[PDB]
Amino acid sequence: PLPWCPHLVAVCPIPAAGLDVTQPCGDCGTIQENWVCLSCYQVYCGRYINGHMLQHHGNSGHPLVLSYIDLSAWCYYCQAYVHHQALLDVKNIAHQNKF
Ligand SMILES: Cn1c(CCC(=O)O)nc2ccccc2c1=O
Ligand SMILES: [Zn+2]
Ligand SMILES: [Zn+2]
Ligand SMILES: [Zn+2]
Repeated sequence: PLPWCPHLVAVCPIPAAGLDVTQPCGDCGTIQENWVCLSCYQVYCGRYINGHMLQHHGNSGHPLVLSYIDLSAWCYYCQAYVHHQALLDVKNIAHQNKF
């Protein structure tokens, strides 16, 4: 992945409620291929399901999303995966919840 991107500034603090990696898509309710938005922590499905996270990006402009499949972070603007220390806390919380 990229070691940095200009949208890391939009990554917001993790809710003290934590993350639920089994949370369904906020629109369609699918349990498959969900992502969590690292700005507002809404959960929506991936491109290969119903594309609700891509829709959320288009309607919010929020840049960076974390996969509940493999804990990768995608930036929609840079069209790349990104990893940086600003993402370690959220990845690690997600990992602890998942495994
Ligand atoms: C990994 N990835 C993703 C991940 C997030 C998603 O599934 O909503 N979204 C894309 C959207 C348009 C074009 C490409 C991608 C892409 O390669
Ligand atoms: Zn959906
Ligand atoms: Zn968002
Ligand atoms: Zn970016």
